[PDB]
Amino acid sequence: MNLKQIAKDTAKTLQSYLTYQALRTVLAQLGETNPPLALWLHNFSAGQDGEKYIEELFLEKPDLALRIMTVREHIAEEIAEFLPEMVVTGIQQANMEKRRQHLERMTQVSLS
Amino acid sequence: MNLKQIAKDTAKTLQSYLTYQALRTVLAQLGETNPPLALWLHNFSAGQDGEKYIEELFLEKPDLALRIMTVREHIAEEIAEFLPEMVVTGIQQANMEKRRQHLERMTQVSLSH
Repeated sequence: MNLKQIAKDTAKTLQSYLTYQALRTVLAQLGETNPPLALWLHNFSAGQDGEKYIEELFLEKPDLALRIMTVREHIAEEIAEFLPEMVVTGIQQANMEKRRQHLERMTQVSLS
Repeated sequence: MNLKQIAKDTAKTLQSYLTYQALRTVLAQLGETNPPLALWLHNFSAGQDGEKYIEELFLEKPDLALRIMTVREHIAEEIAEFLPEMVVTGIQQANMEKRRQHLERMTQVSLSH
């Protein structure tokens, strides 16, 4: 169990997923503002490890890459502080749904 | 935009990823003390929303689902507190290296002769 490699890989996976989220937000925002570019961006994007995506966008439309950069970072800065509790308590509760499900099934059988 | 959904969906993805990562380390803790079980687990596993994965393992080998449950929770406990800084600063750096790459290129072009 390489706890330090797991953390690295998790952080990476999260940066990439938030770039993804930054990508749909701007897609939306550009659906209402400049639908020709919005379609282009829809068109451009399919396939994204978040860093490789942005690097590719930067060559085509720099100002557009900057904007994904701004959003992914504004999103991260807003949600980050909640991640630990959500995930630790989320796993703990979900761990517990399963044991309680198993106990009901067990109790439904034995007591019927 | 919908920050509340984004946080929920991020958490859920994270939670799924850590289950996946829990699987890898038990898969390898057994790789030692039981290759039949290991291969069984390996075979069963290919194809992975982490809660649906565990609910399915629970019907075949409850004790093995419980072990994944325990390892997933342990991993999260250990790494969770670092994640906020790692993501916020990882993005800020990667953002910044992207501006510096662009500057250095501009610099390479305007100044080279």
